[PDB]
Amino acid sequence: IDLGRVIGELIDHRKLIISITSVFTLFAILYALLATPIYETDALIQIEQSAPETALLQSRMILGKTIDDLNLQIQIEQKYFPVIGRGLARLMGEKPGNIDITRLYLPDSDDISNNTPSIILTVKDKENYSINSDGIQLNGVVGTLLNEKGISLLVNEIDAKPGDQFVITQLPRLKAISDLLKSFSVADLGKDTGMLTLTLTGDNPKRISHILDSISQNYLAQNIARQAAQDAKSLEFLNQQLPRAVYLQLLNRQQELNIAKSSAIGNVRIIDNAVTDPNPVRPKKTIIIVIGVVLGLIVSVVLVLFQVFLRRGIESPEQLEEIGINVYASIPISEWDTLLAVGNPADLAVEAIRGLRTSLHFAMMEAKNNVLMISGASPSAGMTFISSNLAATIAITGKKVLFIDADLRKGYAHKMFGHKNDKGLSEFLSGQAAAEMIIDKVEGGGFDYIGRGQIPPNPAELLMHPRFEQLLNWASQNYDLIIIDTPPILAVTDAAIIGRYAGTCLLVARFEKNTVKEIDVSMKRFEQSGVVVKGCILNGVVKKASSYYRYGHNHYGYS
Amino acid sequence: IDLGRVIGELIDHRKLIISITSVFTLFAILYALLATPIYETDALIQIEQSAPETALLQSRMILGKTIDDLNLQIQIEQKYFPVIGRGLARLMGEKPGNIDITRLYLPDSDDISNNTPSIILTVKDKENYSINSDGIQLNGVVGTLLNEKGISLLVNEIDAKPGDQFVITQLPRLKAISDLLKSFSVADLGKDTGMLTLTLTGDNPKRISHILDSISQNYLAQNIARQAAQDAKSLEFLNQQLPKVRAELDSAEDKLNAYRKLNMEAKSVLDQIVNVDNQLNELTFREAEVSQLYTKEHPTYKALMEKRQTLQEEKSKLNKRVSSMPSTQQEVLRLSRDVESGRAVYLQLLNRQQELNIAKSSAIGNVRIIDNAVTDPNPVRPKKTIIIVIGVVLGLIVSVVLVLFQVFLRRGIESPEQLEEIGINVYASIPISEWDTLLAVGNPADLAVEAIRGLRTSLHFAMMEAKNNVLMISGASPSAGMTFISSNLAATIAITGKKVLFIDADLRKGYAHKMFGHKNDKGLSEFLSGQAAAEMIIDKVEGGGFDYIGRGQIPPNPAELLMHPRFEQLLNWASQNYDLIIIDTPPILAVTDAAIIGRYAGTCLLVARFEKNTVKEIDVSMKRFEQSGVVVKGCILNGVVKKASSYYRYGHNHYGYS
Ligand SMILES: Nc1ncnc2c1ncn2[C@@H]1O[C@H](COP(=O)(O)OP(=O)(O)O)[C@@H](O)[C@H]1O
Ligand SMILES: Nc1ncnc2c1ncn2[C@@H]1O[C@H](COP(=O)(O)OP(=O)(O)O)[C@@H](O)[C@H]1O
Ligand SMILES: [Mg+2]
Ligand SMILES: [Mg+2]
Repeated sequence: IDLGRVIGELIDHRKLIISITSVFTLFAILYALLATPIYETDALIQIEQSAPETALLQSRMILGKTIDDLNLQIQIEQKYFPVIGRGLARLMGEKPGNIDITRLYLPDSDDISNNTPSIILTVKDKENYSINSDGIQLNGVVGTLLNEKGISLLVNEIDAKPGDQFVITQLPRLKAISDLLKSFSVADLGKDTGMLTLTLTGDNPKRISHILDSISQNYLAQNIARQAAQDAKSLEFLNQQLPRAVYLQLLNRQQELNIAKSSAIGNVRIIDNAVTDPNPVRPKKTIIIVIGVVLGLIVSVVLVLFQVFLRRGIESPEQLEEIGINVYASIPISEWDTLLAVGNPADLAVEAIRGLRTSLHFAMMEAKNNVLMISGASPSAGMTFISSNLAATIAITGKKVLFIDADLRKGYAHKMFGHKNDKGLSEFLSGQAAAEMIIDKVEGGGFDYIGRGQIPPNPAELLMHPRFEQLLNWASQNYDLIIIDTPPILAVTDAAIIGRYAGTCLLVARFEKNTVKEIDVSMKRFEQSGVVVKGCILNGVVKKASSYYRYGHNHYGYS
Repeated sequence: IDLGRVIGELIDHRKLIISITSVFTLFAILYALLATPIYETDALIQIEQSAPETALLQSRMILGKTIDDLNLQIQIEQKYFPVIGRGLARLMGEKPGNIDITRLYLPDSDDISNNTPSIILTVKDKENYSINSDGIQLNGVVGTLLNEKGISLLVNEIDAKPGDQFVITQLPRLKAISDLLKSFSVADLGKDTGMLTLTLTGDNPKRISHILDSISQNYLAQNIARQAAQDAKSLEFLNQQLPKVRAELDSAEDKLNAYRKLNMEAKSVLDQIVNVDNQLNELTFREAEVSQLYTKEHPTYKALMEKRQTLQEEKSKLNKRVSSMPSTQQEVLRLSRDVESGRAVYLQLLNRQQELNIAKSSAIGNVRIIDNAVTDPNPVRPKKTIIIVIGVVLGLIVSVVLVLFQVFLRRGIESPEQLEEIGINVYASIPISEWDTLLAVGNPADLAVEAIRGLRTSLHFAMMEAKNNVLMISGASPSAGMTFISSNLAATIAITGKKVLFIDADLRKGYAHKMFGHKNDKGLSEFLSGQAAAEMIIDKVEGGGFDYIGRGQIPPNPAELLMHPRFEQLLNWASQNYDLIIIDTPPILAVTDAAIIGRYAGTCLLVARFEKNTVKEIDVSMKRFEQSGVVVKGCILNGVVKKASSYYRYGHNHYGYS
């Protein structure tokens, strides 16, 4: 392998690479435009340590106080049925509706798994709404409280368009604490300084800043409470100790303790209250799209290498000529039940077949007779295509040509020539016909033909009859060329039975399907049975860039 | 080897790989969905160090206090008879029942091995239940205690459906402490700070949180009792009664020694009373501590009074049992009661003194519980996804190593190229025919019969310029295909209008007459042994078109018969009346009949099985033939199957065309 080979393989497989890469980048683009944006807010706290403060911020005490204060155990999600409804709704420019709830109490089913009771609220207008838990429909109004069916509910300031639905859950307090704690982080930023960077990420730009403000204020109040606890305890002790100079001294001490208790500035300071960065931190569109593109490229490349390394078929006549097999032609694909050599005589395939005719006219001299047998290794290789078209192109040069279809199993020559299906080759071989009633005329051809007739039950045993050699000996005296079409040789043995009476034999090898070892096996099986193969004919050739950077063009158009 | 070879081997062995991987992933999935989930709970404590506190929390002192407090030495396990009953019971949605026990005293068998006595409790209803220890059935009621056969038991609040069974064990105190300590861990989380992170894992989400709460509150109560005990008279109290209790213990020991210088019920009631007295003493200490540090209406204090009443009732029943026994028994029982009570109280006072003394040296201020224990509802074990991934990967690697072992241990023939390297002309390759009848007659359009027609065409060219018209088909190993090929080839040569004779010269295990329809009388043997004529041995195949000669009766000297000149006379006579004679023979590596016959055969062909025979085996067979004067013309591969590795090595080499 070298640069030319790999560039050729990439050029040939360009459709696969483009399709796969386009699919992966389309998926990446859809994900990057439908993922819910996640905003981030941060605050700065000053400590006058910072190792225990980090663990005291993230404790259930402070976070639980925040949860209780802000009613964060009532979870409201606007209802979009699919996994992409929310993303497209955001893309279409619709602002997301929201409602405010201050009291919720569900009947607390608390079954084995569903520990979070949930309801669905449908908005009818700016004031009224409907509620359904499990099909139980109720009606409610903003303002007036609801206590029905073991459900207590209060909704205020419904801000949405009618028809919207909201899933409302009262997730348990510990679940709310864990949810908040997962999205809340603290950093030290100096490894020694009293500076703490508080961070909170969430999908609502205002609510996350409110939550972080509440957390910071709760922490500050708690810290000043601990700082003033000692002075408050001392003041309480003095109050319990008060029963004249000692009395005035105790009064002064009590006043000083009052001052210290009230001031109580702790060793904690809020430098920056939380504000939300307006640019979402996730999803990161550029890195997502780059990952998609690169993943598509590497997947396409590995798939191309697998296909290249698993390819076994023939690529050029050089492979066959290495083994010692003379390739007499290379017939390309004709992209145009009719003979090609009559419908479109100016086709490229018919030009290649004319080249084959010219090669044969020199290869078939010094042959024991004028019989040519075209066989092959595998079915659907092009044996009948080549035989019929070659007979057509040899017939127009003013020579008499006979085309015998000795494929007594799946032959369709009579269909492709226009037929009188009676009295084919079989009826002659089995004795129920004469040599003169089997020969017919091609309409747009100029050569005779003998069809297969009716499919016999013993094809290979019929061709062993001496009637076949009698027919060939009679026809060799009335015609200039006889072309016998045969079944494959790796499938049945009819070809090697017929090849005893054929002066010249040629195999047809399909371009990508057959293999060099397969053709070698076919020629060895012919030569083992007493039939000497003159050569091969590659078929179904297509132009490929890798063949250019390895072999060359080997074909042109000239019109 | 290359990519084509390995891909072919993987495609050929795909059934094995898929089956093994499926078994491994099924086992992994069953384990991951049947394993008992393990939850984790944690607590946060503030300490005004923390290196000695970590070690003091995990000491048998604190943990033993918790074990005695929560009665963790009573182990209750619901009974699912198989090792997978629990998992499927949980999956089917059955809530696992539980029972509450506050008093359990088994007779303490205390044998060599079973140091943990156990009983089985079967629930009858919400109120009644049944107990069996060793087949002895008893009936008990929630509420009232049971004191029978030296067994004390108290169950409250049976929450299960009738028919359930529970194994109840009183495992020893050190075993309970070790079990709790194994799953309980303490960390500092800062390596310097005053925060302690307490962690406890277990399979019951509520019980582990309760246990961790008890541990944290016991630590906090220890330190606050320490700070209170500076002016408390308890230290001097114990310092005063300790010599007094020691003197009373010495007096009791001396009295026991003087009286000394074994009834089963006697010692049973004795140790039961000893345990009751220990429980009353430790309960008095616990009541004093709780009343000092808690309120009367607190549920713990009420539970303490309830346990006190229960234990006093048990003691009264024990005294009633004592009063009914002979005086000589109860005298020694009282002696042992005094001695054991004195010893146990002495040890308890030493433990109390040590607890106070260790407390007073504590240098930590007031402890501040920040986070009480809560249980994480998501189990921390088992980790399902990693288990399933490990199962998949293990299955894949096991399948791959078995595939390489099978590939590397393969020695049979793979393609006619292996035979043709050595110089052995392979004349055919007959595939497996998946369809006692001739194949060439029942199913003439079969693939194998097409291959045999190819072989017939090859032979028609190889058998010219042969000294006569006799063909002998032999082989290297038995059950390779000598008779299959010989009989079918005779069938396919007979239909071309030629006269064929088929002689079954396998006088040992031949079955040609069976497969053709037979007149078993007058086979080849009876001709050779002189008791038959050449015309009475020849038969007709029904659906064939050729004659045959069967083996006849099995002779005891087959190899010596074929040397008699009658055989050559028969062949010479038959060669003038027939167009082809096909002789079937036994293998050559097994017997020597083939090489005796092969002298009169113009052409000889070996049959080589596809995967079974080996190239060395066929080489040895041809050399053993040529050593005896028989020139083997060639070989015939048989039983060929299509494999991907052959394609990515050689190619297809066979097709269907119909
Ligand atoms: N170079 C070719 N260009 C276009 N069609 C071809 C070419 N070669 C073969 N074919 C077509 O593909 C089919 C298979 O070829 P055919 O010769 O008829 O089968 P077989 O070789 O088994 O007898 C036919 O329909 C044929 O027309
Ligand atoms: N290509 C084949 N396809 C299916 N069955 C076969 C094939 N070759 C042999 N057999 C069957 O396997 C068995 C062994 O073959 P056989 O010729 O009877 O053994 P031997 O060569 O030792 O006399 C027989 O039952 C035969 O029918
Ligand atoms: Mg054809
Ligand atoms: Mg046999």
